[PDB]
Amino acid sequence: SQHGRTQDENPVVHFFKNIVTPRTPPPSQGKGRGLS
Repeated sequence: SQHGRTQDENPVVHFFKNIVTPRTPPPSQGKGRGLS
């Protein structure tokens, strides 16, 4: 996973974004990065 201030993206959310957004969704983040 990637590091940042963004919450760990779920693979289900990624799939959702794949459907509704033609642009490549952002990569999943480390667990707890959203709170960091």
